[PDB]
Order: sequence, then structure tokens, then C-alpha cells
Amino acid sequence: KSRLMGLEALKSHIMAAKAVANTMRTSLGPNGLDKMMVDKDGDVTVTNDGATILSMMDVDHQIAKLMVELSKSQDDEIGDGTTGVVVLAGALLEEAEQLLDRGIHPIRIADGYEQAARVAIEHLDKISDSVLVDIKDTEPLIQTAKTTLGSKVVNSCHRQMAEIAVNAVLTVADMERRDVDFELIKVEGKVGGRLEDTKLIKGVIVDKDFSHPQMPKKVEDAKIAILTCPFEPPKPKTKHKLDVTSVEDYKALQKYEKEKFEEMIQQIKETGANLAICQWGFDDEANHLLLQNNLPAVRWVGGPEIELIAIATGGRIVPRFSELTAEKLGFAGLVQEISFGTTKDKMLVIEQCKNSRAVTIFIRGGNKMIIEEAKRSLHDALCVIRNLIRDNRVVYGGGAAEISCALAVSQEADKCPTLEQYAMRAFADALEVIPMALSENSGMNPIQTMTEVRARQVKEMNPALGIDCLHKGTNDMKQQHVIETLIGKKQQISLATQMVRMILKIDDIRKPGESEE
Repeated sequence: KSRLMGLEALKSHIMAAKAVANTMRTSLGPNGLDKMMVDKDGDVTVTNDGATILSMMDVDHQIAKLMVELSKSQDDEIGDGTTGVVVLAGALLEEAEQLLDRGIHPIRIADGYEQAARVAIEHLDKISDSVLVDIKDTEPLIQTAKTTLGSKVVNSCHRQMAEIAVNAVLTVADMERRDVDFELIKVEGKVGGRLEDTKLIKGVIVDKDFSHPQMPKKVEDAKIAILTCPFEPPKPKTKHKLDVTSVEDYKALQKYEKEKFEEMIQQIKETGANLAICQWGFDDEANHLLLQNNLPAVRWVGGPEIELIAIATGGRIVPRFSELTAEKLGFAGLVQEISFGTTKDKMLVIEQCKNSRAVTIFIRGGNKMIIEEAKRSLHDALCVIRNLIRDNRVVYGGGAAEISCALAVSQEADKCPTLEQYAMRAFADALEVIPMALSENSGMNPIQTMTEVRARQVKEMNPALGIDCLHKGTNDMKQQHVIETLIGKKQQISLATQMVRMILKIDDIRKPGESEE
């Protein structure tokens, strides 16, 4: 019988946490090193996302399995910080070992880590001012997008992706009362092309909808008929009812339905925008009737799909087939065909030259892994900017916010006369793993580099001046362009402390209170 005594039982978790943290600590910030991996199919991908590397590597340890969820919860809600959450969780565990050497009970140290995390999270509301100038904020957003794509996934830093990701959000925020929804920006990424192929889409891309390839595919002028009214008889998986006075009336009813097709065609044709986009669907039996008259229509359109085109132009949607006016039609600037891959298919792109309310980033790749990573680079860039434009709640992380939170925790360790005071101090020290790792990957001495920021934390409260991540040697975050969302840093700390509590819950079956000593 093999028994793991004390630190040996925890050493399994410590080593696994270090095994991942050793790769996460080198990927933090704009100066992070990308991780290249070859899949089981011989597919090479380049990512700097902690979630991707943890999911792609073969899991052989409980920590490696839990860390996947730790990073996944970060990109699903926040985006960036998938590597930072793991580093922080590992640092809390690494310090936990020292707490055990103090003789502090394994559960009591876990209790102290949770208490310190609560204070460190709440202290972020005061860290970093809520006043941001549109012009001054535009620059770090551009630099952030460039480093997010150019240092993490794509080594050539695509100019279009980094610039469009920022302009797509800022250009739409001004026309939407200084707010941005998810329908104003879209990232289009398809496998079948090449990674170097990137295009600027001024509007949105819509997939052509035809019930039969034998029917002619017509494309015309830059006018889109966005209709909610029934342009083709609806059939939501059910059947209509017949109400006729006589057999002759039924024959007249069959002709009446045919006449309705002709009337709807003529009514829209006299107004323009022969491409009808309707949320109502039907079978192919009526779809060929509209196509046989050379009038295409899109059927079974979802809620966000019709709203996406409607918002892209900024016009209205037609509630009734009898009421047709230019104000209820789309206002497109250029309608052209865009190729899908190189040989597979073609998509119809509707661009706007008057109101850029929907800016789409069009990227291609020859590998599913690289296209998803390219989209993730845009996901992080678009999430940070989306929150900073919607609200001015920003955190200057990377050593400034972390040291400030460390002080807030240490102060409680001195105010609280209890046994957990040492565990809380350990948490405050663990917060410094981030600036440490950011300077550890660089040529700078992390100890001497963090010395200035720590001294500044004493001199002034809630500093926005941390260590540089561009290797410039200037201790700032407003000139180094290292900005994150306030909620993002809160999520990183909240998730990391949860990991600690779960692994330092050694064998207690019933959930206890924070028992005294």
C-alpha cells in the first residue's frame, strides 16, 4: 500500500499546476510566446489561448482536466485572460505549500484564499478610473488588437483584422447611442482558402437560398427587400384550412392563390429590391413559383439573421405586403459575389457605402484549427473593446491592478487577528505571479522590475502604473497600451480562487462552515 503523506499528497496537484503554469507564464501579455502544436492528424496550429492548449494536449491528471474548465470559463464570458487565470491558480497553490510548512491546517489555508479572493475582486471596482477619452482610447485598442492577433496566432499581424476589429466597434458605437451590440460586428471564417487571404467587408455576407439548383440564380441592384409580411405562403410545419361556398368557389380559390403570387411579384417589382428576405418559411412547391418568374427570395430566415441585414442598412422592415416604400427597404452600397474558399461555393455579400452599421471581418484558412484560432484572436479583441465602449469600466492589469489588490488583502491579514491571516497574505503574494511572469519571459529582471511597482503601491493607492509588457522599460499601462476589462480581471480572480478551494478540499464529505480553531 502506497500512501502520500502531507505535502506528497498535495505535490501531485502542485506539479500538475506547475506543468501548465510553466507554459501559461510565458504566454501572458502582448509579449507572450505562442504555443505551436501538431494534432493527431498532422495538423499544425498556433495558439496563445490557454483553453486551446489545455484541450488539445492529452489530459493525464486531475488538475489538467480541471484547468480546461478554468480557462474555458474565461474566454466564454470575457475572452482574454485564459492563460492568466491558470497562472494565478497555480501561484495560489504554490504558496499553499508554504502555508502547510507553517503548520496551518490544509482547510484553514483554503478558507484564507477564498476570503482574500473576495476582497481582491471587490477592490477592483475602485482600481482604475472610469473616465476615458474616445481619441486617447482608440490608440491602445489598435495596439491591443495588433498584439492580440500578431503575437498569439498569426505571425504576420494582419493589418485588416487588427484595424477592422477596432474600427468596426467604434464606427458603429457612434451611430447607436455610444453602445455596441453583437449584431453590429461579425467575424466570418471558413476553411478552404489560405491564411494570408483577408478581405474588408463593409457590410454582411448572406448565404444564397434556393430550393433547387435548377432554378436561375438572379442578382441585381443594391436594394434589399427585408420583409416580415408573407411574401410566399407560410407553412410552419402545419396545414391550411379550406373555407369555400361551393365547388366553383374552390376552383376560384386555387386560382386566387396563383393570382396572389403574381400580385406580390408585381407589387415588389414596381418598388424595387426583388430579393425578398422573409422569416416565414414554406416548402419548395411555392418557392419555384417565385423563382420561375426570376424573383429570388430567402426563406426560413431566423430572428438575428433578418435583424442583422436590417441593422446593417439601418432601414425599416415591411410589416405588410401591401405597404411598400423606400424607407422600409435596405440601403446597400454595393452587392457583389464573394467566393467561398477557392472552389467550393459562392456567397452574396451586401456592403453599405452610406452607413457602416455592420462591419464584417472576412478571413480564410486552410485548416480548421487555424481558422478557429484566428476567430479567437478577434474574439478577445472584440470583447475587450465591446465592454470598454459600452461602459468606461476598465482595469489596467499586468502588475498595477494586481499589486493594488494584494495590498487590500494584506491589510485584512493585519486587521484580522485569526489563523487565516497568513493564508490571506499568501493570496496577496500570489497576485504578483502575473507581473512576475510578464517580466520573467522578458530579458528584464522580474524582481528588480516589480520593485518599482510595489514601491508605488505604497506611495499611492489604486495605481494605474504597472510593469511594461512591450519591453520598453517604462512602468506604465496607458503608454504601454495594456488594457483589460474591469469585469475581466474580476472573473480571473474569482475563477482562480475556485480552483484552489476545490483542490484543497482534501477528504471532507459534508460541506463545513469556516470552523474556528
